[PDB]
Amino acid sequence: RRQLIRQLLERDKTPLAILFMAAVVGTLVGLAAVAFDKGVAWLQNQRMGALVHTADNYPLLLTVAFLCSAVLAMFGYFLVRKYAPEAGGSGIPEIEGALEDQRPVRWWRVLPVKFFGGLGTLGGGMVLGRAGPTVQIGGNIGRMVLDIFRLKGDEARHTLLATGAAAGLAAAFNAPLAGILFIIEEMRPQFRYTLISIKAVFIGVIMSTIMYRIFNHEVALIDVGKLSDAPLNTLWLYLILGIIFGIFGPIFNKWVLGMQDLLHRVHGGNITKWVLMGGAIGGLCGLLGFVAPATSGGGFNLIPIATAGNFSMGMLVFIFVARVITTLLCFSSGAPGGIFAPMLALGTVLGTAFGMVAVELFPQYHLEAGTFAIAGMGALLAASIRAPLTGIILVLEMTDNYQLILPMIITGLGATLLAQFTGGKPLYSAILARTLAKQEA
Amino acid sequence: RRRQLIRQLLERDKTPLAILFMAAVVGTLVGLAAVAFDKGVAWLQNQRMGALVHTADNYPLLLTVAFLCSAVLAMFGYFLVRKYAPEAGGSGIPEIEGALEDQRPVRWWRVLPVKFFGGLGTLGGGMVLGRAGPTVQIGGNIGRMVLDIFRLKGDEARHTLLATGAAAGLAAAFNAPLAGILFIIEEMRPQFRYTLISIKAVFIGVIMSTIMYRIFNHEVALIDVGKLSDAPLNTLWLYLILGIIFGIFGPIFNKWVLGMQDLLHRVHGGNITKWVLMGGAIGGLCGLLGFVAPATSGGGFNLIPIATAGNFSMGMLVFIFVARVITTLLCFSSGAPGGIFAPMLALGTVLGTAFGMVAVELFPQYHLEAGTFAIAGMGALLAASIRAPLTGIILVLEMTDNYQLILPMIITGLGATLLAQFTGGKPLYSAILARTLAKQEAEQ
Repeated sequence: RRQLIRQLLERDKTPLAILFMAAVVGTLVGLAAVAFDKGVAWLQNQRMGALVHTADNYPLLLTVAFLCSAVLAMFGYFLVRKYAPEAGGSGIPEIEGALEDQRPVRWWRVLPVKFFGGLGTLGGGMVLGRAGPTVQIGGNIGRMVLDIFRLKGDEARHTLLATGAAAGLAAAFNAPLAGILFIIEEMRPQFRYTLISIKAVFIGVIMSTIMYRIFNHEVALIDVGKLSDAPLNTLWLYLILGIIFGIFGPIFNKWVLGMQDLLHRVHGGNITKWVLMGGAIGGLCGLLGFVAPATSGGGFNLIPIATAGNFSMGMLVFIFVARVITTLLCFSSGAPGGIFAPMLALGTVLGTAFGMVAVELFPQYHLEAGTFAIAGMGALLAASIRAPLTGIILVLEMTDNYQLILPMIITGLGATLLAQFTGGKPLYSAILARTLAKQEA
Repeated sequence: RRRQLIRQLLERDKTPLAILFMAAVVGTLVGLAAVAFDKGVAWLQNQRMGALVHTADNYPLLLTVAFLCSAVLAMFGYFLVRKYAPEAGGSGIPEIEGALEDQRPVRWWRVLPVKFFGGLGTLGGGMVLGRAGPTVQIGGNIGRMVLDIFRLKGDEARHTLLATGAAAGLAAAFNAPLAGILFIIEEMRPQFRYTLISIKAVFIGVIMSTIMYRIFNHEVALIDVGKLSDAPLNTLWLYLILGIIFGIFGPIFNKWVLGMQDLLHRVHGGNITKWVLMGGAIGGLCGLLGFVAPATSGGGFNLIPIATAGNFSMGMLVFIFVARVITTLLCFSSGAPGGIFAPMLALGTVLGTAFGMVAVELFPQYHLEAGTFAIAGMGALLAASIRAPLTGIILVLEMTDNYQLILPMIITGLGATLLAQFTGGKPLYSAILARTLAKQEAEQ
């Protein structure tokens, strides 16, 4: 007891050196994030101009569309397989491992690998997000200054590694709160105590977000507008949607896991078969990005369009199925790039679908399908990743429809609850487990 | 420990179904309890206002029933605590924070009626105290109650249901679900070791509690500030400065609330009669001040939209601040059942607006709106004194709904916490639990 009375009076006294270093980590992760974003944009831009250069010969234009992405994909898979294999896929499981001191942070390798590697896969127009990449990059950034300035202690190692990962998500979504929440709900060691200074994570998230604001102000990633409210007697519809995501989550979770295996056979581990396959998948996305751009790319483009209800039911069913396919294909191939953001697009689409059915069945509720999209936007994040609080706060930060907080929380729970009751597991912890097991086998 | 991890990771987030169900029950009860408490405080505040109309001619007689009506209700509040549940005085958050460390008991059979009816007098009498603390402690005891009744066993169920109760309590007191859940994971839970508090279950309780509050209190917001203006990047440095100002004031305010507890303890020495009488004096003063200068008494929620809108003068802002600091310390450091959480929102809003006003005149090139500095500083005392910025920031965001000010709010909040640390300040809630834990061994 007297230990506590001594501990309480000493509470929240983070070492000033940690606080200062947190500020520099966040700043670097910020600029890094901004540069990554501007980079991906530029390559997506040139590819678009290349199709204009040949905007008459359809079979030819269908080729440079394929090749330009196929090449950039290959350059991505290659940079990973050759210099940093831990820089493939998401990057979040790896950093989550780092916090458990069960994986290494080879920043001298992963930073240029993840940055330029993702720069090719993303810039090529594959179904992957900036989320994971920037989170991993940020963690390595944090590890970098730790080494350079030679800060010692478990606290400094865990903290700077955390403020880096947090500041990374924040700069990739312009979502400060969501970044901080990710670390304390998901990223940090889930089964034991740790010395991660929250105050320091904050200092990093600010500076990172600030940097992002210096370069990307005036425009939002997702503008949905201010939608209608949700009557109390309409809330049960949100629980049902949550239950639908709740059973689909685990199923989607097996698919991403299983497809990693099936795609691993195609190359067996060989750097050449793999990279070549990467160009096949990546090249497919560049082609799909011209013949049906809704089935390829980040997916952020069709969120506002879905929410406004500008899609038909068929197009929604199409976009969903098509994106499930191209998401598994891209992420379970080992390419540098996350699944986080493309699940936002997947959730938004499924929600709008549910909302549309809801509108016709209940004209007495005066429904707007867009409200079920916003509820379901972070529902796949809740059912598959199993971090609902972060997903809910994230969507709130991006869509700014706070008057829908109750639907968003209820759908989010109905996902997480049924995800558990159907044997699903946190994807990020299921991957780190898969990786930690192949390590001791 | 690699192999335990692969085992643990695959077993992650599988909260026992019994705990998940009971979380829903706890939340619902905490909701109804909160709603009842709110409706009760309103009714008594209402009757007192009607009594002043009954004698709205004789000012000296008017100034008396204004005193007595609050003095009586205060005494009835101080009395219910001292006689039946001494741990139900003051905030209530330090005590529940103690419960999660298993260092304090949860005597729900006593505190529930004591805190409910006791605070119902102090708040309903119009003292400068909040629903926050009371509902949080009440909620925690509600949680412990169903734990005992249904005889759930295990550290996990104890800590969890005790936590979903405290969370659903803050949520129903502010109509702030996110802020309630965040409070548990940023502040409430044991800060120095591991614990088995299912977040998913805290959520289930927070939902149900907030839903219950929504059944009875829809259509109206506690704080309507409207959609203010945005904040340019070149204006951000002003928010860090405001944060630093709160940063040095927090710890100072922290000493005052602590020290005033001591100074007021001498006036009664521990005696139930001197204390209750002194409670009537303080409580009666608030009922009087509630008629002659209602801005210096009461919960304070009323003058937040007024301050933000810029409808006060700099003099009135200076008056309201000093006066409310005085009546806040007087009410909370007296041991009355009622928190300091909400009155610190009012104090923060006023100080922010004050800063905003000076900021507007000094910089017309920024095209400033003083209300943006109020919203920034609204959860800043919460950040500098309580040292839970993330909760305060999200809380204010939930109440004021001005998300386009998230950066100023975060930055001011940090400057508070950073300078609160660097000036030797301590978390108020932890500094009270320590004072209580120490006295519990001092008399041994």
